[PDB]
Amino acid sequence: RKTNQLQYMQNVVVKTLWKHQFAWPFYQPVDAIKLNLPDYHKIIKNPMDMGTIKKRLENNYYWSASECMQDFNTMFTNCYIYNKPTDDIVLMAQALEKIFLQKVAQMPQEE
Ligand code: NA
Repeated sequence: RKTNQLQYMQNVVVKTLWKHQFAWPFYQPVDAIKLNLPDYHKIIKNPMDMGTIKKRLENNYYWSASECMQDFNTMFTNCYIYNKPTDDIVLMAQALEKIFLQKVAQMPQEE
């Protein structure tokens, strides 16, 4: 069984964010080819997405919740690194990130 905090990341944080109307671009790794970057992987050194995070939770990958939180931070920050302030995807990420912060502020204690 995962830590209680990792269960929270799965059953509250991911579950809530996944259902948000703006979450879908984050469901899978950014495919530079389907969208030839051609430069994406030249700037984005550590790609991350919520599909990967969800799989890691399901597959028991994380040792502690901090690692999962870091993956979310990487996902959001990467979006901002690559995109302009006025881009639709940035507004989408911002909405999701505000929810992420509100939910991780309520993360439970391990007992
Ligand atoms: Na934990």
